[PDB]
Amino acid sequence: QQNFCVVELLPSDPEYNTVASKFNQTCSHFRIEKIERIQNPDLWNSYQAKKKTMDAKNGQTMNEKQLFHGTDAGSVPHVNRNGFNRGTYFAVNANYSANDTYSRPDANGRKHVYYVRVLTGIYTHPPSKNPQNPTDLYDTVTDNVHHPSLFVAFYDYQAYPEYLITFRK
Ligand SMILES: CN1CCC(CNc2nc3sc4c(c3c(=O)[nH]2)CCCC4)CC1
Repeated sequence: QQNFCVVELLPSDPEYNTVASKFNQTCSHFRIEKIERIQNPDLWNSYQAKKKTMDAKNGQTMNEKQLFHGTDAGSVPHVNRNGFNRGTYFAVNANYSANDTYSRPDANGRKHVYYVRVLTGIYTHPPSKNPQNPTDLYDTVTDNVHHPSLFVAFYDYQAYPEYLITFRK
């Protein structure tokens, strides 16, 4: 259970182009080896379930964002099956996740950054909305509320690792 499939995208595919564009906004100086869509039905269903309840709760809020997460090659099979379970940091701009401390170059100089659907929801600088009602907390935290560059999720199934980007210098 929570099994997955890994589908490589053709650079001639609109879906590859979409992911690449966003990546190249801050990382056009890197070369992309490949992009793969991670298909994990049970992780996706858990994520959508949490999104349904979140959309019913946060009103006019656009709860979802697409953010980056750099990681070592060793971590790929874990993320693919488990998502980002047991907080976890995500970047607005790809170049931040492209730092060698997050996405280490493997033996061949290859670097790995996920492009993640994250349920950011309502967020602040896992704290509570009202200290009088400490059961209803904030969805994520960020570094800056008006000009965010990073978000941190805590609860499971709050982030779906849709695409994997393999690239090099
Ligand atoms: C063995 N480990 C290798 C490292 C990996 C860390 N993953 C990761 N951490 C961070 S902290 C941070 C960002 C970020 C990220 O993208 N990935 C981006 C925005 C700025 C702040 C965990 C497993």
